[PDB]
Amino acid sequence: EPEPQMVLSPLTSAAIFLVVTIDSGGEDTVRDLLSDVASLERAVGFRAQPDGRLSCVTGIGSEAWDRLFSGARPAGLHPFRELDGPVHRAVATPGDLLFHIRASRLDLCFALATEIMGRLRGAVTPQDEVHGFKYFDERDMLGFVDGTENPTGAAARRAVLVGAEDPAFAGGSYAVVQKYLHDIDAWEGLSVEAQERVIGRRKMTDVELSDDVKPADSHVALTSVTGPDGSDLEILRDNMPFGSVGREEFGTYFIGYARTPEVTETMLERMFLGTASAPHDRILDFSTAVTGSLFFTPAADFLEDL
Amino acid sequence: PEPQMVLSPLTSAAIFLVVTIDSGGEDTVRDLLSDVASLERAVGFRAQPDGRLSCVTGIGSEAWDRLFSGARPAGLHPFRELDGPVHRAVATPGDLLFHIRASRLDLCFALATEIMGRLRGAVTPQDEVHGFKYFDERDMLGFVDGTENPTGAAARRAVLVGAEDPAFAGGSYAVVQKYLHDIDAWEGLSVEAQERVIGRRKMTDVELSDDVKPADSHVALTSVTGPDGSDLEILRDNMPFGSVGREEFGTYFIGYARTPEVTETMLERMFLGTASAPHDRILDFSTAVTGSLFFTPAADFLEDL
Amino acid sequence: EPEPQMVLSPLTSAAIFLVVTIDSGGEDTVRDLLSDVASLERAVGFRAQPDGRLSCVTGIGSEAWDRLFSGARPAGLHPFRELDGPVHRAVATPGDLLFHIRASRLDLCFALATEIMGRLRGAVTPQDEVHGFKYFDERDMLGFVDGTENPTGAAARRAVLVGAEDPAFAGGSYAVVQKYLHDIDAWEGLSVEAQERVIGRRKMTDVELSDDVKPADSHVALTSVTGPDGSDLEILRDNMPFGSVGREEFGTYFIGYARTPEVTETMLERMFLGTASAPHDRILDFSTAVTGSLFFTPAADFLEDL
Amino acid sequence: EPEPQMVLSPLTSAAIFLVVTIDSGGEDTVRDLLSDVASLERAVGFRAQPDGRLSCVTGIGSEAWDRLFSGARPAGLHPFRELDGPVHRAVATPGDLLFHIRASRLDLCFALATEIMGRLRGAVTPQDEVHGFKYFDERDMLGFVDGTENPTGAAARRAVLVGAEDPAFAGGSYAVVQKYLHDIDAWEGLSVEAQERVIGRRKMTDVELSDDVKPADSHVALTSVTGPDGSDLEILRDNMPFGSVGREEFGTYFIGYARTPEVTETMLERMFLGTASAPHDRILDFSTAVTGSLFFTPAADFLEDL
Amino acid sequence: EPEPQMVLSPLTSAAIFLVVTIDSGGEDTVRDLLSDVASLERAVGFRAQPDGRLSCVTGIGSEAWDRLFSGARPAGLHPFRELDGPVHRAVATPGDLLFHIRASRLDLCFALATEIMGRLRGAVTPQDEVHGFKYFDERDMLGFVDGTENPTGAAARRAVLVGAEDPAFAGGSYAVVQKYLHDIDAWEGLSVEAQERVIGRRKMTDVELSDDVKPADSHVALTSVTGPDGSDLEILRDNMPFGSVGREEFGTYFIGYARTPEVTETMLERMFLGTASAPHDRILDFSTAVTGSLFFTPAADFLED
Amino acid sequence: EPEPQMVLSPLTSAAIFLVVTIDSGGEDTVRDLLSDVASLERAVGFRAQPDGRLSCVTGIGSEAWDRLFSGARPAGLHPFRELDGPVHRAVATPGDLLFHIRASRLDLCFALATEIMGRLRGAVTPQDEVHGFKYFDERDMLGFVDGTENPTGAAARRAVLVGAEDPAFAGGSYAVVQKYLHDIDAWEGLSVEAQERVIGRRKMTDVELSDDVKPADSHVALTSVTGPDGSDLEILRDNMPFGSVGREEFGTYFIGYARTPEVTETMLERMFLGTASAPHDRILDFSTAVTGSLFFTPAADFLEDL
Ligand code: HEM
Ligand code: HEM
Ligand code: HEM
Ligand code: HEM
Repeated sequence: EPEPQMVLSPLTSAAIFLVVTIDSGGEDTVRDLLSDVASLERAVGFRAQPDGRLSCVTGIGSEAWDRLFSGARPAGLHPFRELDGPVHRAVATPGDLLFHIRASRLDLCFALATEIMGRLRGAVTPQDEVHGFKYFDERDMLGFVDGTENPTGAAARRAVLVGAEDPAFAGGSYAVVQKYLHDIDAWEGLSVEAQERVIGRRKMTDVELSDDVKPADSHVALTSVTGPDGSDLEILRDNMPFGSVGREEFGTYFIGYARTPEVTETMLERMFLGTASAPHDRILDFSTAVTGSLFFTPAADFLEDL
Repeated sequence: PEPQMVLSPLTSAAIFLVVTIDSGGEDTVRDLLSDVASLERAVGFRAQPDGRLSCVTGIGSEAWDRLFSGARPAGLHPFRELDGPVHRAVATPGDLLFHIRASRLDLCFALATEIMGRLRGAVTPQDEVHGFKYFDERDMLGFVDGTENPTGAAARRAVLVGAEDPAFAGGSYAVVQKYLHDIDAWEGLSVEAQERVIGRRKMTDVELSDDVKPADSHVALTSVTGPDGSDLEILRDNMPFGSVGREEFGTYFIGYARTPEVTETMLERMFLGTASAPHDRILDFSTAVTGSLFFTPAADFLEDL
Repeated sequence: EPEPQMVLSPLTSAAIFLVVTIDSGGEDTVRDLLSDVASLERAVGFRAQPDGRLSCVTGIGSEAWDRLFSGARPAGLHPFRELDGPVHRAVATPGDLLFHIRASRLDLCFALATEIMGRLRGAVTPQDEVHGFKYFDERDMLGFVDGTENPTGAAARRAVLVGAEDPAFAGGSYAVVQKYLHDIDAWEGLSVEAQERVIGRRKMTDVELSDDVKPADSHVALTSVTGPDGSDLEILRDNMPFGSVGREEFGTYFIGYARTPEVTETMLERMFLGTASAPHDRILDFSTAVTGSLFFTPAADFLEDL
Repeated sequence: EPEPQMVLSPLTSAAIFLVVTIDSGGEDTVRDLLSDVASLERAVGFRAQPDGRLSCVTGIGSEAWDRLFSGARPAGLHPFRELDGPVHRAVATPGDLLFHIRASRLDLCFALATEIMGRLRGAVTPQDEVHGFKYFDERDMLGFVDGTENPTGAAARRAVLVGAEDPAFAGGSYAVVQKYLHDIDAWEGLSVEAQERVIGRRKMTDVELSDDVKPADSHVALTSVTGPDGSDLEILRDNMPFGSVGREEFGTYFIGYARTPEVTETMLERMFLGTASAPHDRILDFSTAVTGSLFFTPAADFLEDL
Repeated sequence: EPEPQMVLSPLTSAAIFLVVTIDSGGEDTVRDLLSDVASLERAVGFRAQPDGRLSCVTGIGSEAWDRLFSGARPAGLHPFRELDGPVHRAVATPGDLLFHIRASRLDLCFALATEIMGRLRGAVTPQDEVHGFKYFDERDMLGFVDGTENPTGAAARRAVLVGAEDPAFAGGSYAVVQKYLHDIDAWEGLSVEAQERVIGRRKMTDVELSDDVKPADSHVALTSVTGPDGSDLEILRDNMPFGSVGREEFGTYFIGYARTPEVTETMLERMFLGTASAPHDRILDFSTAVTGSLFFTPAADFLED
Repeated sequence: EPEPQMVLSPLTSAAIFLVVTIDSGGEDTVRDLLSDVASLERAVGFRAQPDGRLSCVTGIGSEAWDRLFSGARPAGLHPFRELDGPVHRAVATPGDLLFHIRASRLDLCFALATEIMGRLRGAVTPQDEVHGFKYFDERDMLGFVDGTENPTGAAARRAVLVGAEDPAFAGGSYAVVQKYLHDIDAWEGLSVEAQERVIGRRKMTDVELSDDVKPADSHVALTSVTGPDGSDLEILRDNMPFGSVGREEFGTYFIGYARTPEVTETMLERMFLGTASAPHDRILDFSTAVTGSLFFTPAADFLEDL
């Protein structure tokens, strides 16, 4: 049977990330909205077809889940696990609801955000609002190509969607968000050769540096994990730059979907806390996490039925 | 004598950047103005011909006197505060304006980054607004915005300084105002009422006929005719912006004209009223929180320092 | 599955509706054309790909079915039922074949229509020919967004395609057509608030009116029907405006596909005859039906092989 | 230079030609519409920028000019001159006003036509209404590329716009329209080689046949006219196919702009009456003119001031 | 189980065909490249999305297969069979690897070909390099629409991909290539009506000639085969024109994918050797084959190891 | 004005450069072709509008000019000047005619080249044929953005077109071509910082290096010349990469247009021979010229009239 949310969206060039908390007594207003969210996507999005590609993914946090539903909980659902590393600190910030809104135009995102928060004023409190845009040729603020090794098609369905291991909630996924702020001054002080040492790929051509040469504290080194299974462990990311030139804010908004947060959380450990042969991900010497939240993004039919 | 890209094509994205010049920044600023033309190309060229990146640089009255000596543009002065019976148009600080436009936001942002990069230390940001086209050229009130702007030769004649101030021919006078709307209240009106506020039909964007159109409608108060009986026109490129988190919904107003007298007449009519109208009804749902006037020189004036 | 005809087309912006009757002796010429119709679709369409999105769906009436084939009939196939209501009359007009031709450009529709009518010169008599065009924001002639609540993906497959319940004809569907003409003068006499009360959605933003404000005689009210389960019964529509400014004709050409006509026919009863709560669909006070025909659109396999 | 109407439109893929006559007493209503016509173009067309390319060219006939205006007449303006040839007849049909409406989508045309006829209902009577569409590679109904040898840029400005030779009306132009209906059955009976002989260019590649192979009764031969000047005389054409497959109507709607009708009228004489070396244009053996009108399309400034 | 290579690519307008042989001792350098070829496709292609539509399909010859791997062989894999017909000769030329590289722009093909040949310098020897371009309305060098009756969606999956009949290599396909050169002078000597008799469809409208009037020596006649069960036998083609104006070379590069080569090879026998009804395909009277090679294009997983 | 050839073309992604010499007795066949070349451009190109952007610019060498025409010669027309530098050599190769064919798709270039070489079979001998392609972000074979500082609009008119100084040939221009091959192995051996020192701009962001830090042997340094007039001397370039991976050929085809060749030739002297402060342009340490030819590209009117 079950239809999931538009987690596997195509490439989109605009996004709004909205994270909010439920005030006391808001729970009823929110449950009403969750049943209608699908129909607002269509109201706003239908008229702009087919260029629009407007998609909203709604996610719910661990404490918010217990306030909203009783019954079963998704297996992997918990608050974000703060990581207090030797050097770098992955923080945990409040967040009950996520709207990850994507389209080919910002206005569509904004229109949907308007209608959603319109129904929710009274009942929630905004914690974070980010307007994200694609930079050139799928590049991020650091000037590297961002998204290349994401899984596609069949391999994406397999790495992202809950299946038979938690059959109650098949079609759902686990999203982790974290807002990063970069130290561009520092970063642009590096030679390109040295930047490529940090990331693990070539800047201009976006080719992976060979085993012969790729540092073990490079980002691509530390985020490549193999299972016990011997097969690679993959997640799906849709990192979006944001910023303001006035307030020297240059950002990467990280969002990572996985069929189980164990995967996402492992990559994070390796980045913040280190391996045997690496102190921490070099990327963090130019990037500070200022948020961190985890959510479960149910199947679409789950929300329909409220 | 070639002008700045004041007559840009339709673009879907913009950054408005307004700064003041710190004491001793005058030198760093003069350097940037000479190079601004060439940064436009650097950033923009590789995205052609979709890109449509354009930057227009404008200079305030007080800043002009700090940066150059010699003759001044005839019309250049600080934005005039309007203390109306009900509505007040404020004046906010602003030495430099960058009006950056393109078909993608990232192009605007990359140019804004490179400009503010050369000015970090010399200036202090007063205002930064990221604007976007809503839908089918609608604004935050739901009406089509731009329809009666002049085009081609009529725009050339309405926006560019000519023989009347020959020293500065190719320049223009930009007025900016950030407006915030009380959407709460606006969506409280029927559509028929909203049309009476604006002066056009919402969905079809046809003018209301002169026999039904109120004298306090926005379109009424912003149609001015001269002594010679011909229309007095400006060029606008209003951009919506906002934040749903802080229930901020806005229209960023920018209006270019060959003399500020024109732009300023429309404003007086809006804030202070006519015989037959207390004030523009659009202000009962829109608050001005900025106001600055700039002169946007011919391009050769900037190149040559 | 069997491969079905292109009933699930994307959004296309142009269409030709061609309805014909079969003359005496034309049976043979028609059978030949049905076998080749698939391959004419490709001839005409292939060189314009993928911008083109040319699709033709062919359907066959009740009486024509018996002239053309022997063997089983589709379970639901019958003449359109005239509905003689208190006020409004849904009429039944003759039609043996339907060609529902759709593309992103009118000329492609016209080239294929030319080739089809070219092979049927002698054999048939045209009853109806409409050239339709989508308004630029998916609006119809009344000014409302038209198609918003159509099913997509798996839900559409389930709503429109014959399955196991008549396994002989799996992949087929049941198309109902009606040409409507509108009294625009009257319609533009209403406030927008009133027009929204007729339709049941907001004009500009295309959001459903809330359950507590939506009239029982609104179009959206009378066309939402619930099944045995209490789950919604859906059809797939691709209404197209048409008209002529010279002869003050402004129209909406209605076409609805469903896996069984009982569904489409229920919606019609509710619209024309009324419920306890509602005299008739208020949309009919501004729209007159001047045609009405029912067709079965077979699986594509069924045409290929005879 | 004074501002002209949008005669020099880019390539556009849709059009509506509307021809009407002014009933008596209607002259006031028509003067009103002419002043506002410019601003209706923008009302409808603004919101669709920049894809829209909506443009309306308004033209006025000889008799209607005298009923409508104040003072002096455009030099070249007169009723269309019937041409009673040995074989073929170029007929003259009634027509006081022309709206030549063009865009990249048919709906935009229709919207503007609606708004225009809205202001005129009562005051005029429709004579002819054609909905035209380009084939996908600039082909006409005969299957040949159509538009190739039109002038561009400076050469077009010079060959179309009235200048100092009639300085009251500089910026205007002279349009000739004629609706043609083709005999497709006949035409498709020819070999391609023979079709090429009729037109004077190659069907597939659209290359001009070499000087010693191109018949003198070919269309391209008879419509190439040299001045006293020794230089070529040029017009600007935007021929649009139209038709109905039901009613076996296949058409080409001819519209031709020139700075003086002398040029257009010369091509017509050559076509219908013959030269020294040719009876008549072979294309007319497959094409019947069923209308014919001439109009003057003033400068835009002229219309604004009424 | 398996993800296949991008054999079912969308319509693309540019291609590079690259055919090489493996030098002695190159086996190792080649094996490394095959494991990484997937990830080079993404490197080069990702930043061009979604316009780019860059795809590479890699295939391996019969003799090369035995050099590179031990273990099972694909059931159908063998050297291209020469066909010495009464009149026309289908030749067999050397070729160990195939890269069938496709995109919307030529430069993307070229950047990937650069990266591939970069890792293979020293290990291989180029046999053939062709830069192809589709004409703007899907026509080929003879002026006819080329691709029309290719299978799509599920029917293509069924016609092209190895399934349960050799489950070891499911997801694979069999590619046959032939470079053809045309005698354009001769071809353009025909009336269109005659050309249609060679091909079996209408030139301009691309409609099949009716069964009664279509010659049995037309190209479409000889390449329609039915199986024993009476359902039609299909392949997937992506013919690309190429040439050089300077050296009067005008060509069609033929590539055909099928779930077994028996199918492709049958069509060839009919073309070169004839049926009862037909001496040979008339298209060969204007087209000469100057290459001929057969490859197995494995499932993508098989390369990743 | 007179109309010039399409020297000021928009951005195009594909090109064919064809250079030929005229055989004994070819002069007549060539004169015929030149009169028709404008009209072949339109034949081939018109049906592909507006995406096509097909343009062909035809140029004629010094010795060829005297075979083909008598009467005046263009002031600046002469054989390409060999420059035998201390280190690097700018060579002269033969060329009577140049066809500089540009469009958005290669096939359009090829179709026009085919039609042209078709009419010249027998009469000419090909000296060079190059199929060029722009990389997707306007980069060239060295990885840098190429075209940035080319003049546009009115400043280009002023830099490229012969005017009043040789009024007989106003509308013409002077094209110089050179085929370059690069030693990519060597080039990719540099750090990016070093490559930027060769070119004079930033690789990634395409920003000029500041006057304080830009080497005097950088390419941008040596090719900025100022006139007697005090203002900069500009040319118009449309460099195109080409190559073959089989024969390890990676190339840049150089073409430069100017209103007089003295401008183009000065830049070349500076590149190959050096200044006081520079031995030679560093770009030549990675690029070898293997052709060199100079042509005059006449006004379009000049060709039409033969
Ligand atoms: C500042 C935050 C980040 C930035 C700017 C960033 C940027 C990038 C870049 C440039 C790449 C290389 C291109 C690609 O393969 O997509 C990459 C790869 C990757 N990133 Fe990140 N990243 C960030 C954070 C994260 C985080 C927090 C995670 C995981 C929790 C993550 C997981 C991955 C993975 C798995 C890969 C691919 C591994 C493979 O080569 O097989 N990234 N990221
Ligand atoms: C406060 C937010 C504003 C909004 C949302 C707004 C919106 C609009 C709209 C919808 C129109 C009709 C469509 C069009 O002609 O563009 C319009 C017309 C106009 N507006 Fe505004 N406007 C604003 C502020 C201003 C200001 C401050 C000025 C001048 C100082 C101005 C000057 C004009 C002019 C000159 C016209 C056209 C008059 C004509 O139709 O002949 N607007 N505006
Ligand atoms: C049924 C009506 C017509 C059809 C189907 C038609 C079709 C064509 C075609 C295929 C061409 C060649 C391609 C081109 O240059 O556009 C052409 C050229 C032309 N037609 Fe027509 N045409 C028609 C009527 C007319 C009429 C009524 C006129 C003038 C009164 C006209 C004037 C021309 C001119 C001037 C040319 C090009 C001259 C040159 O090649 O230098 N056509 N027409
Ligand atoms: C050999 C291969 C060549 C390559 C790869 C090449 C590449 C470039 C690049 C990357 C730029 C900087 C961006 C730009 O402004 O376009 C440039 C600028 C330029 N090149 Fe070249 N070029 C080559 C040969 C030549 C030759 C032979 C000439 C002149 C004969 C020339 C004249 C210029 C000029 C005049 C400029 C810009 C001057 C200014 O910045 O004010 N180039 N070229």
